[PDB]
Amino acid sequence: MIIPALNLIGGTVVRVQRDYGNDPLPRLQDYAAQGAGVLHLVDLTGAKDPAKRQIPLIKTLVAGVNVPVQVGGGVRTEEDVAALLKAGVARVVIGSTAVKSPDVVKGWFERFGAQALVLALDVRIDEHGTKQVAVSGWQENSGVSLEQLVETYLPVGLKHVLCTDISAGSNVSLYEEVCARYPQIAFQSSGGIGDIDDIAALRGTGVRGVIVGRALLEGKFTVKEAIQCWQN
Ligand SMILES: NC(=O)c1ncn([C@@H]2O[C@H](COP(=O)(O)O)[C@@H](O)[C@H]2O)c1/N=C/N[C@@H]1O[C@H](COP(=O)(O)O)[C@@H](O)[C@H]1O
Repeated sequence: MIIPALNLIGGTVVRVQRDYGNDPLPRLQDYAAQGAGVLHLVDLTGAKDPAKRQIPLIKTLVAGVNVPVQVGGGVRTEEDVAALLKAGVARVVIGSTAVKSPDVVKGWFERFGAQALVLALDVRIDEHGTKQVAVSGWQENSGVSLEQLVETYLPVGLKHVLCTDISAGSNVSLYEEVCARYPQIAFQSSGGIGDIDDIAALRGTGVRGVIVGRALLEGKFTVKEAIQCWQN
């Protein structure tokens, strides 16, 4: 599936910065109108300040579409997850916290269920060829590999994993490897999509979701054409 994405800062759509206007709902509705089944939102305001979590806006955007929306952005506490889900969010995307407190997040899986949580992994292939997990782009590796963290959450029923290469299209070999090793996990690719050929390159990798952000905002292609290429 194609997963259109938007980055939000105080109700503003931004390139990750560059402004794209403060009217995200018509964009999302048109995305869904072209056949999109899932949408993706990153709350950068809430990621910076937890008390600034754009819950009312998210609640409006969710109510404005007919498709499940997965939302992430500095999700730190069990209360953050509950608040987002209560706002109508389908799945909560968790990156940093899932790396720093695995035992706590594993408790979240037990309470909320694996259908409501998405494990986001920022991955850098280091000097040794290890798929290192990082909490952000401006910080060093954490000393934990993708395999270690994935197999840590498998006992609590891990299903959805968002994998971003932060070390030009998407890293095809990367996704081919991880999707084959963990066939019981629906992997989502993220970052790298520059044109329509980048989507075609991921068709046989085994990924179940392709997240596209910029390419849509810059008119490289439409969601419709993306889905057409994806379904071949
Ligand atoms: N400062 C940030 O930019 C940031 N901070 C966190 N995230 C993501 O949020 C999620 C949760 O992060 P935490 O706040 O829990 O650590 C993870 O997936 C992170 O990668 C961030 N990523 C934002 N942009 C995303 O990166 C990808 C780029 O795609 P492209 O346009 O097609 O090229 C898309 O998925 C975009 O939505």
